[PDB]
Amino acid sequence: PKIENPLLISLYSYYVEKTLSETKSIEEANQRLRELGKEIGQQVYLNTEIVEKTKDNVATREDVAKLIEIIYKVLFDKKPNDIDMKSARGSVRITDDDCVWCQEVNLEGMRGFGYCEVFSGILEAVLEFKDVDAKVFQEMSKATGADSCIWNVRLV
Amino acid sequence: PKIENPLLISLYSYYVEKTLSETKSIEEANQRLRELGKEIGQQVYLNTEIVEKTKDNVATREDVAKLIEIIYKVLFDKKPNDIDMKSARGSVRITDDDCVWCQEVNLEGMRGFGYCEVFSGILEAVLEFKDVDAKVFQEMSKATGADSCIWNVRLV
Ligand SMILES: [Zn+2]
Ligand SMILES: [Zn+2]
Repeated sequence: PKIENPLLISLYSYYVEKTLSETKSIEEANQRLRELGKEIGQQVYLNTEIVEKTKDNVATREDVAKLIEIIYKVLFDKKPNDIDMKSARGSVRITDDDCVWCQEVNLEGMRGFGYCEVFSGILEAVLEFKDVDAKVFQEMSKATGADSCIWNVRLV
Repeated sequence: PKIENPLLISLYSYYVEKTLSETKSIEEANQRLRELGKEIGQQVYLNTEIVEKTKDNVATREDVAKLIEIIYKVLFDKKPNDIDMKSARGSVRITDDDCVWCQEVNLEGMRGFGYCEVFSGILEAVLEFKDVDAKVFQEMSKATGADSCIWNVRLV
């Protein structure tokens, strides 16, 4: 049962349980984890190579895709398993088969809960630095029984 | 200024700032960080090699020192810069010149605040799993301008 980055996932699991206990609904929990991601995305953008490797003018869905690839290589030393520009019209969908956030997590009866919504917030924060108004949510999470984690980035 | 594990560092930084805003004294903030550490410590003991690589019967000061070395190897893939059972008789002092928690943090003021007290709690929790009663506190932190981070493990 090998775990990568045990400190990070233990701290995140703590935040997830705290969030679930301090909110009234699954949707409120999703939004609170997104807010957490937006708050830590500020430091993650400025304190890492992301602010140096990304360009100032992010205009198109293809530019957003490139920006996502830069985030992934800087934070996780890999590419996303898929970036899908066509299935959700007006969106960019990102797939990760080995998400760091939910390793070995198994929640039942919580299919509406985006366990890894912190990453939705981190992407919204980075796009906001580029003055790209975006809405990001998690479509699927291995934590709730899916085969991969998938986030949906809508430029809106 | 390159940072190791930027997601962990930023998430922890969020926790510290929220803790400082919610507590009524620096020592209360210190205690909240140690309590977070104890919770993290439970997860890192159950979900890493620490439990499989450490002795079951920890009886001497020398045994506690070797346990600390194993924690450091598993969590950080390094040894502490110093483990001191000399300067503080009855306690064990751990020195880390490149602490993960406070990379690039430079607080102003905050005398008495241990930015990295989360690791005091992790240590206290692991020792507790080994039936070793300890109180752990941070002597100094690079976040408040020291050149090193030092934690003091007091036995009994
Ligand atoms: Zn995930
Ligand atoms: Zn430190």
